[PDB]
Amino acid sequence: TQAEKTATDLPPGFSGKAGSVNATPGTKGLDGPTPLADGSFDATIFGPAKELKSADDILNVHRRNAKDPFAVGSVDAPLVITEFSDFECPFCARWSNQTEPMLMEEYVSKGLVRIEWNDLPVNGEHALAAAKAGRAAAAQGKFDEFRKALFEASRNVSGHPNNTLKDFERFARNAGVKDMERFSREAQDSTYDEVLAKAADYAHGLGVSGTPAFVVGTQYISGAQPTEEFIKVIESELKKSPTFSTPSSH
Repeated sequence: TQAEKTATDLPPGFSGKAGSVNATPGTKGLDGPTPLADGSFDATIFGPAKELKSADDILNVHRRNAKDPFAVGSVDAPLVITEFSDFECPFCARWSNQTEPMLMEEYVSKGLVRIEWNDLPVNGEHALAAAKAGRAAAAQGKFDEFRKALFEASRNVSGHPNNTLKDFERFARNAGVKDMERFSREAQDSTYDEVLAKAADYAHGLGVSGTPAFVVGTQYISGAQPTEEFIKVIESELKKSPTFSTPSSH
């Protein structure tokens, strides 16, 4: 027949990008995290939106907190990816270097997906120090840039980079962190000790057993799986839940 047909539903295995093409992008929180009173950002943010008591509560892991400097993408994006990660972990590096850029260009920059970082140090003293440096960067609104710079420096490393203070200071400089006195102080002192302990306890309480780990909407993914697998799950979740509406009672 001499017509172009409107797309109709297909089995999910062959649905391609039907999910994202029919989803409604978020329009709020496009200018990054909301600042604190003094202009800096709340780098003590961690944890879920609300306690999880059963599998029914899986969406509670997604904060959708507009003040969150550990998040990228619209606060009302129809899909959130919650990530648990370690800055010394080569699988975390691989996901950051090889999967996340595609997700950023295809989904996050289009308002469809929000990605929220959660600390889960599994690799000991260098991982803890890196997480502290990450929070120091987030306090100055440069977490994503710090994350990207650190992991790019690990793009050819199959083991742990064993980054130390001068490495973190370099990543911070490259990320455009403006107050290096504050960064170097907070990256080393007790400022974030408590929140990092609590963040680890939270992740362990979920039973997250290794890094990276993801909650993609309602779906759990363990490890740096192929990029194509992340895309399939993203599309499936967007097909299922194309829109998000912030509750009026919040």
